[PDB]
Amino acid sequence: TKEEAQETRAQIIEAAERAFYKRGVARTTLADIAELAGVTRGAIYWHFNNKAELVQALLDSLAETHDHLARASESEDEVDPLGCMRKLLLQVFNELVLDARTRRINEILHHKCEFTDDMCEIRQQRQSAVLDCHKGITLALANAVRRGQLPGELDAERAAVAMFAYVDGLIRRWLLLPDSVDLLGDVEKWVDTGLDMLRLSPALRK
Amino acid sequence: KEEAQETRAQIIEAAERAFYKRGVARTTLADIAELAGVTRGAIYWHFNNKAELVQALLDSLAETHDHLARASESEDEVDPLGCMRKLLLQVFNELVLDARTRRINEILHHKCEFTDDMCEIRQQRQSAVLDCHKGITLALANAVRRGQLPGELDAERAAVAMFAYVDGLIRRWLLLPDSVDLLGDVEKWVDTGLDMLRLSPALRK
Repeated sequence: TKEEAQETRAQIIEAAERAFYKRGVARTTLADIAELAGVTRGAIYWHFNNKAELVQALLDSLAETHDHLARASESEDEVDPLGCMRKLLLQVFNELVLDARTRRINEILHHKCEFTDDMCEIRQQRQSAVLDCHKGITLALANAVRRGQLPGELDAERAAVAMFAYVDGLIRRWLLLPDSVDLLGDVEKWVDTGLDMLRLSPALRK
Repeated sequence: KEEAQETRAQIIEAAERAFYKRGVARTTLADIAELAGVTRGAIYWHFNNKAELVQALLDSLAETHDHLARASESEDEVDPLGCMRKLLLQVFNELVLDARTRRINEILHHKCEFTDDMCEIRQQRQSAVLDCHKGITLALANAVRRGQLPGELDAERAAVAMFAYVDGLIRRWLLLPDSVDLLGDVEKWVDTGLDMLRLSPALRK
């Protein structure tokens, strides 16, 4: 009845994430996710071609929550684009630490999903995603410079890589050793340590 | 006889090729033995399970940097901060240049799952990071003492920040080599990371 297909998909997705978190992506099959989703076998192949399409869905969903701050950080009309970036990072960290779903998915993508020459689509998927994410980050920086919020001579793309790298690295750290990083208690410091890298670093300028 | 030393080297060498090509999850020791041209008896002599083999590749990264790391960790070293810079340049150089080191980092980052069906994997990376962390913090506490980093700089946090950034950049470079002239701009990349520690108000107490 249409709501069926929609809820069945979410039912697959939510079970892909249980399976993947437990067994890793490499040895979990579509068929195993279907049996776990309590979904008639053949169903899973209507909603997802391979396992990679299913991992990509998990990764795309991570973007939903942050679309608004992200899209604001990227709008030239935006008044406080570095202000939106800041609140974006805050939120990314808050969700990471607060949201079981979000954390599970990051743990899957960071620590439970091999890139194989076998399943080439996985790596490629990640590449395209990190590249999209990079375009986004570079824009917002470009906006923050234009508004006089970042150094005028900042290298927008290098500062983006720098920034993504520190955020991506911190997330992985916290996922591996949670109790070494008060990610939530000290968010502001963590977000600011990084934004501090972007507006105060001489290396990062041209 | 220490001919054990050669066959062991050919197992490890073969484990890199197989884990790299096929990932850890579905590569068996019997798979690696074949590739290594050794017997399953031999491989299982040297390695009880894959988790020891992976641990082997992991452990091997440290060797090259031992001197430069011990240097920055020495309270008696005058330029602890310059040792850490030179150590990071070295870390980045080896990654770009050394097929081996690249393949191993690639295996660790992109090709090796933490599955509690193999919990030693995760537990063994936790240990190397917590160790690596005490080594970074010492390098920092020292450099703060020699008037190289702020006096009020939260050392343990700086250390996490430093590590995240490096780890983050290495992983970005493996995923997308052509967006990080890791080797041509290494100094810039290393210094972007120092600048953060030395210049960033947020990292202070």
